Amino acid sequence: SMLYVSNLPVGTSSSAIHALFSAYGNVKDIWMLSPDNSAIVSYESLSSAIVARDALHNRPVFENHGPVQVMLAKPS
Amino acid sequence: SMLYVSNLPVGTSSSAIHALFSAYGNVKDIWMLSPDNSAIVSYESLSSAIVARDALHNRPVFENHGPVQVMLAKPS
Ligand SMILES: [Cl-]
Repeated sequence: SMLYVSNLPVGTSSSAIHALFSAYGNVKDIWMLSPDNSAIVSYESLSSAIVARDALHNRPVFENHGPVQVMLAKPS
Repeated sequence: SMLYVSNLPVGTSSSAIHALFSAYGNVKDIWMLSPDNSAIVSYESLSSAIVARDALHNRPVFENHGPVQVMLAKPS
C-alpha cells in the first residue's frame, strides 16, 4: 500500500521517515522525492497505511515546521 | 522504478495514465492520488522510467492538455 507524504521539512532523511511511519506497521520501502519535499512510503498491509494516514495527515509532528500531509493512494 | 506524476488534468483516469506511460515501457502498477491531480507509476525497468521522464517533459498529453510533471523517486 502506498502513501504519498508531502510538506516534509527540507532535508528530511529516509531514516527519519522510517522512524515516523514504523510506529504503525511494517514499512517495506521508502522512495524519496527531495526536490518536492516529499516521499513515498509502502506498507506490507493496507490496514497499516490507513492507520498511519489517520494518525499523521495534516499534523506538524516536526517542531518549527508546517504540517505534514499524508495521502493514501488508490491502487489500479 | 517509481515515478511521481503530477499536474494531471483534473479527472484523468488510470486507464488514460496507463495508456500514456505504456508508450515507454511495461507499466507494472498505477496508484491514483486524484485529490492532488497526481499519480504514482511503476515500471518493470529503470530505463523506461527515465525515457518516460525525459520524453514527457514539456509534451502536451491527454488531448493536447498541459504537460505533466514527472519526477523519478529514488529508492532507499
Ligand atoms: Cl504492515
